[PDB]
Amino acid sequence: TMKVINDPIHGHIELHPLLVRIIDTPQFQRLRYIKQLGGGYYVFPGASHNRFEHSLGVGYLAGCLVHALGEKQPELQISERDVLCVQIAGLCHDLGHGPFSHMFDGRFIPLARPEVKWTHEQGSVMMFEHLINSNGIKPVMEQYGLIPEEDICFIKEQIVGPLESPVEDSLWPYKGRPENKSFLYEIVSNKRNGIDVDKWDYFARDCHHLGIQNNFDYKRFIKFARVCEVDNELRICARDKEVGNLYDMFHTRNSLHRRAYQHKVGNIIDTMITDAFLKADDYIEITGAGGKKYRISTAIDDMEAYTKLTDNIFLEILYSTDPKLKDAREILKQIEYRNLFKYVGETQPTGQIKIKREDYESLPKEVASAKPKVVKLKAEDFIVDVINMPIDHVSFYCKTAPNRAIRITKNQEQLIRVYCKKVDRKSLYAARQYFVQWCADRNFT
Amino acid sequence: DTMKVINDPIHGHIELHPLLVRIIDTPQFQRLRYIKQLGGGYYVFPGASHNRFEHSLGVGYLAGCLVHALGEKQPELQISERDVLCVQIAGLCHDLGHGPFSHMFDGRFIPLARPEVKWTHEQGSVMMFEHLINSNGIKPVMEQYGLIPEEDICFIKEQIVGPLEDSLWPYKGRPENKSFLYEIVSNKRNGIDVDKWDYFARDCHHLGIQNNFDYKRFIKFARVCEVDNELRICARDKEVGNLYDMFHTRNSLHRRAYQHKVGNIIDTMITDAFLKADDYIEITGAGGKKYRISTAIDDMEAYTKLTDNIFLEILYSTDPKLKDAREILKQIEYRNLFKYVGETQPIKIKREDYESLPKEVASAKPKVLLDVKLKAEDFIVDVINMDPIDHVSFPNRAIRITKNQAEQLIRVYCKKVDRKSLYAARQYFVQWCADRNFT
Amino acid sequence: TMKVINDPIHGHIELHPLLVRIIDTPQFQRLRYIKQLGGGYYVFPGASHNRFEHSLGVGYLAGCLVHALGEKQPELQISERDVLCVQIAGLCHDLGHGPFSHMFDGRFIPLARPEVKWTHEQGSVMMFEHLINSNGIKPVMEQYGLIPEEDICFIKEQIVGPLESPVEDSLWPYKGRPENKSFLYEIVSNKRNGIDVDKWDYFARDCHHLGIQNNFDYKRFIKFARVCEVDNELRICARDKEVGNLYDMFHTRNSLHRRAYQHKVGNIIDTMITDAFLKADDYIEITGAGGKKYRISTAIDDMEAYTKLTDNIFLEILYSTDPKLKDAREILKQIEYRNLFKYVGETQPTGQIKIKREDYESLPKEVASAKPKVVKLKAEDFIVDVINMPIDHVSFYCKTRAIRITEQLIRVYCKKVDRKSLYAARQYFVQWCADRNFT
Amino acid sequence: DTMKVINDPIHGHIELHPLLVRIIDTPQFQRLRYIKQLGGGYYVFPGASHNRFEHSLGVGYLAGCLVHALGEKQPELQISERDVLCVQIAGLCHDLGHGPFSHMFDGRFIPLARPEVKWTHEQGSVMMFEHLINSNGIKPVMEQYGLIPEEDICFIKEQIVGPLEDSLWPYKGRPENKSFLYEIVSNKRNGIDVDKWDYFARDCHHLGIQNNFDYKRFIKFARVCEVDNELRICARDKEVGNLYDMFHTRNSLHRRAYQHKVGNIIDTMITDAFLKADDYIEITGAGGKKYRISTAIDDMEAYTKLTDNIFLEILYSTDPKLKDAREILKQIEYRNLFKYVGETQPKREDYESLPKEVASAKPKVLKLKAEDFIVDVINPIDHVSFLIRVYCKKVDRKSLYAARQYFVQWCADRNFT
RNA sequence: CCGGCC
RNA sequence: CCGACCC
Ligand SMILES: [Fe+3]
Ligand SMILES: [Fe+3]
Repeated sequence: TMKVINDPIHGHIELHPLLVRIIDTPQFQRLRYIKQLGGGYYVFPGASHNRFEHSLGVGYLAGCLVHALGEKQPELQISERDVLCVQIAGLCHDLGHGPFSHMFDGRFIPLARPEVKWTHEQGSVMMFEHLINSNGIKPVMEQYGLIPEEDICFIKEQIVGPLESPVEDSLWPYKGRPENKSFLYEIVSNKRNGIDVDKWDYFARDCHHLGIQNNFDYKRFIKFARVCEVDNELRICARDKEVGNLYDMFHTRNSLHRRAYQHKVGNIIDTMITDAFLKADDYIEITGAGGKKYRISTAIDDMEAYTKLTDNIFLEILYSTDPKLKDAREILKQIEYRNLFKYVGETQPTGQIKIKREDYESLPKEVASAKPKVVKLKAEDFIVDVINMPIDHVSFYCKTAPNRAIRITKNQEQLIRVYCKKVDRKSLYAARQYFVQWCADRNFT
Repeated sequence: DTMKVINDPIHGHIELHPLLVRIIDTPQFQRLRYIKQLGGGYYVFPGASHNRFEHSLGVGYLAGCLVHALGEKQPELQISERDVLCVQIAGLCHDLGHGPFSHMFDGRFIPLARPEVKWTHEQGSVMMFEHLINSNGIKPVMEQYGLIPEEDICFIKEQIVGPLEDSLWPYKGRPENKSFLYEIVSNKRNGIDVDKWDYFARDCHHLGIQNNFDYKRFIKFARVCEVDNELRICARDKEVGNLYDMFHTRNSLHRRAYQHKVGNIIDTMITDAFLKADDYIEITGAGGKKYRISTAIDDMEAYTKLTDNIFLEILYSTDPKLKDAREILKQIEYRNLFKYVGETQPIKIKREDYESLPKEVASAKPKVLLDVKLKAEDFIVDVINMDPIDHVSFPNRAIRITKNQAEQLIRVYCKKVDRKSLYAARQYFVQWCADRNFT
Repeated sequence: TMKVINDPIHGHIELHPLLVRIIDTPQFQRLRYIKQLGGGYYVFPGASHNRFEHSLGVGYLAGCLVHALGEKQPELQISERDVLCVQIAGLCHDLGHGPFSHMFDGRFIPLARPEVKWTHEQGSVMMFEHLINSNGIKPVMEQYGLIPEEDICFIKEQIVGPLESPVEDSLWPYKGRPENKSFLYEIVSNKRNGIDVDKWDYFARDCHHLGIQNNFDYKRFIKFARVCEVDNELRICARDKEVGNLYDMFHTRNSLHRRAYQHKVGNIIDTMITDAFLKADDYIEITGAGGKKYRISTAIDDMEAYTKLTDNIFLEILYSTDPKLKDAREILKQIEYRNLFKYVGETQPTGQIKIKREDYESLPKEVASAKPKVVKLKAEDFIVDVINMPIDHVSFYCKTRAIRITEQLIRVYCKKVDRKSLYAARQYFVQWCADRNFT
Repeated sequence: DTMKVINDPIHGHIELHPLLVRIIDTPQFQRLRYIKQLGGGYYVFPGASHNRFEHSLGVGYLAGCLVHALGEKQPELQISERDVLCVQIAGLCHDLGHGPFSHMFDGRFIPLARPEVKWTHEQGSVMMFEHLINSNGIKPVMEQYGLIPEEDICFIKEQIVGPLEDSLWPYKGRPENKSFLYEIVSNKRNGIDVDKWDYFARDCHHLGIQNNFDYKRFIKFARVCEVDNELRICARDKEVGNLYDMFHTRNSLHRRAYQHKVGNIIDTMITDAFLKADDYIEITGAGGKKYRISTAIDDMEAYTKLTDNIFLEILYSTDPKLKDAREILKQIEYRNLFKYVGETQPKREDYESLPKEVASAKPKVLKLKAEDFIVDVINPIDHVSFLIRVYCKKVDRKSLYAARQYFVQWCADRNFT
């Protein structure tokens, strides 16, 4: 058979029934109610896109890029099973994300359970394993040509990376897929070369749903790629006559990152929503496997509970009558009545990074908030927003050149902000005083 | 204060006066953030996830632009501030009363569950606006900026709903001199209005429909003339071509919105699930009152807290009674969807006895001629009547030179998708069509 | 006075009365009858664009680029005296092109007068000087704030460069403007960075008239350009987020110069037109001032005669019944019946370049073409077309002072027979390759 | 031989049959390379430098595509390769009769020069095609590739102009059952043809105007049906908006380009130059006869060399007799043009003496008037789906108001207001 | 304004 | 595969 899904950004995205069966399942539709770009919802009016369009675009792009590379280089005779595994990994382009999208593994789960080491690529891999084990797809994976012993290892390594921690520079620590298909591990999720379909898809989707000028045209980049050996190792490389397209892509990436993903009021609302969701973690719970009340913070330990972790929790604070949920609803109401936290002051740290994960960030900030730097009163619960998170690409090899044409490498960490809302004018003066104190205190920022 | 500005993908920068901001900054208006215009179409159309907040902002912007263009083009209208504020407030209501899942709630859900209650979203918008004004103290601000609530609010409600009440000016908020301002946003007569234009533009932007319509030119070329006997806002320029392609795209995406096959079944399933879950989810009102799922329309204080979230309130529900109901929602998350048993074409139907339409369907589908078994309540019949181009186009008269040139499907989707029952369903559909009235 | 010109590429081109006075002269309408691609029209049916629109576009682009630099960087004191002066330099950057553009000085003049060195930039300078002295342009130059004694020298240096040859590396060899305006010599005629308005405009025009994809957009480059000091001097630099745009521009340049300016049949037709002019050089007289009869080749020595030397001469040979022009006319007729000189072979030797300009090129090629390279007989009527005519030199700003980040093709042509000519062409290509420094 | 391909900015690749190539690569067809499409409109639109050569190639391509699509779609019409080649040849040779500056030569010049002869450029196209066939030896090739000259040539000529001669099928090139092939290229009745599509597309390409009509879709949705009594080509699908946009494009092109005031003034000045230089320009025809500019239409040997070059051949002329003519050309060099004197609304040969009546009314208004009188009047629907301009020769600023008043008085007195 | 449709 | 070479 053959299914096809219409998406506005990548047009017609064609899928095969294994990919659909993984896709059209309860543990992916949860994404339909978690916005990919969360904190702009009350800042950028049009940025209401959900994870569905982002995942669809990533799947379409990965399929096109792996189908072009193999018709324009039919010397290795790759197998459909590998592409299916890569597509499964790609459909986890943002899968692990929970409420408020990237916040869940960005600023929610690490902030609430500081001792827990969890990342959303590993979470996506585990959720995919749960989907396989619950939805009964493995027998039909072996029926329709996939071997879990090697295909599952390949897909898991594509999704997460090096599963183990072997320390050997002159070795390939990836036994999931044989090196005769090494280039296949730079198509769906690559963090070193930077040629990944995810960035393309989410740049195009964010531009389409925000009305910003996106010039990049991935069709030419996909259509002009071949596998070439660079330095005793094989990498997928594009042609010389595309460097302007990738410059446009990089400028689109930077424009999207600096307009939205670090917006002032966007980050302020992100911080307020994240704090309100976090502070109610234990007493507004969902039930997982075995009926255990494994709360939102602890829901990372089980996938059955982790399924029901969506943006609804936000609303579940806004429309709740319980006395314990009072504070959350109150704060949300102050968000609705335009009593937002107005923000003033910014810095960037140069002294390596913080010691703790996020706990000590607030306490030192509150401490340094007060100082005798020449209004009245004083406070301690004032916010501290810490955001942590020229194409440097050498995959320009030419197909005609067997192992050359690198074009001489194409020729050539945290932002902290404050917010004071004591009074109409008193808050501005207090914010200036605190900005002075914190600046003189933030490790000589 | 002064103008605020909000960026939208459709109309770019939308500049609003302080009164419009005060209207926008309300819980009863920010509730619209979780109301998708295309609603259920999301489960079959990926990108159509826009919300009612931008739709309201866009309708307010379009109405302000229209009134400003009319004022600049025709100084003889003598536009004042009361008209501008009232028109903006009425414009920002282009879906104001819409509840959970918008047109699904009143087009298919509320009328199906309890046919005895009159539910139209314009009256709900009027009640919600009244609650907003009363709670938020809007009347003092309206006095503060010079507009008169006693007539502007009545005019806004009439524009939101229609006739205020002997075929002599049913609207009692404005005299006969402002005969064109009442069709800037709603325009129940002609069928082309700023609400439809703006939401067409936004739907085509977020759905992949190719919209060739340029609304700015139409706005810039508006003058007030006489059509038959009274004043009517007529398009000064000859935009017949543009509006031809406009109605083409309108039919394209209007019929795209009324989805077929998968979309219709998904919508019906969602509705039926809400109807089953009505008893197992409670909504709190004002004064401690608890109104059931369907009866929450009678109080605007409680209706302010009615958004799509009720959907989620079943998806996160654990009370045992809703169990079955929750499963039906699950039935659209996973791909085990039911197939539709056909469609047919036909006034004989109103807001009464529609809830028994499947029963008559059950009269023909079960126990059909030469048919054995396969009989149940599988009928989930859908009636979508709801509410060339044949455009009506409704300094000294005689210039309005007009140029030269129904029932929806009887769709009964079978709740049970059994493969064995497929042949029985085909036979039942043939018998039903050839028996009742249709083909 | 304020003129506006509609161009397909640049839209509305605004000009001021000095530019109009220069334009509406006999020595500019001469450009209107000279093909941009002389031998490209007999290959591309759309390439009928003339040098007139190209000059208009180049002048407009130069004016825009010098007008932006001074509004977004008002430290170099750019005045109305400078913008018009530049625009004039751009508008006359090709004023001296002869019949069939680059052919006239590319292959004709070296064949006709090998002892005289001629380039169409010198022709532009001489034609502009004649225009100034004859059309009374000095009074209106002085009327609109210009000093002809220095402005004419500045424009002439803009067209060609250093009028004199001073022996000093560390010197400013221009008498037009001091080094405080060095950037002004990087707008119309650039030899190092390759970013000049001339190339932009003629690339855009060739793309419009050849159906090629034009990715470069000069509007963004203009809007994001500033003057920056690189090596003790001022140079025009773009923004960092434009390197893809300039890569697209360079690839457009390469594609245009490998499709059209190196086209096989285009160059063959260029050679045929050149031969027809040569055979008719002695029998065609043009009369200037004083009745003096200057031939086609010698008309470069008088501008009054050189004005009336356009592409019409081609037709003036074709529609001629004079027996002495017979041979020339014959060749032109062979162009119409498409009896072109068939060509086989294209080699480039590694032994530097050709010694003479055009005379010794033909004779040695024909002579060496015959050898016992393992048909029969021999001939000497074989032409030899030798055409001579990567992003590091382009500098751009780094952020918001910033600095930069971190040749002879020879072809032949034999038109003997369908098979004999091919064999002889292969034999001659073998012989020339084995003889011309083991080419 | 083999199929040829020509690159055009409008239609991309244009594939031609070898017979079409043999027809094209002839002097009487390559003559179109030096005849401007818009003609005098070029001196008003610097980008409109396209010629009739690419227009003819494009019209041939469009007609071939349309006929091939009709043949493939509906086999009951029994369209063969002979019909396709004949339609293509009629497409390529539908404007061979155009003279210098295209429509100016017969719309403005011929009626003044020779009012006793009725001359339309379609007849010139027919005569030029006949001369092309006879001189270039096309008939052996037409016989070689399956065409039958005795009737195929008559069919092509009929497609160019129409009936050579009881209201019963006047055409004699093909039977009455193929009544739709006669309106693919010319289409005098319906008014939509490949010629109009191609020259609209090219005008919009070279003028900056927007082109909304996609001809490929219309071709792909074309079927032959019956409206009243006979077979007629029509758009089977409802491309009504596309056709309305095409007609809007037609109206815009006609209003802006073909009716520009300065364009008409340029045409009038070139026309006056030709009328003055008629007696003193000799063109060698066939048999050594010398045909004037006006009398070169009677012999195709002289008419082959009658192109826009004669313009330049007056501009650079040194004979004293041509002096006056050259001087009038000199005016365009300095943009000295006739000024506007007003507009008014109501055969070209009868209007040859028009200015005299203008001199009858402009003089002694409520000779200088005769001198300044340069009057050049130059004066969806039925589709199956699913003004006077007296250019003022005297450009005197003081006399401008008097000339305007005289023209107004003349118009408001004689027959108009 | 004689190469604008403001 | 001489008005193209890969649109
Ligand atoms: Fe140039
Ligand atoms: Fe024509």
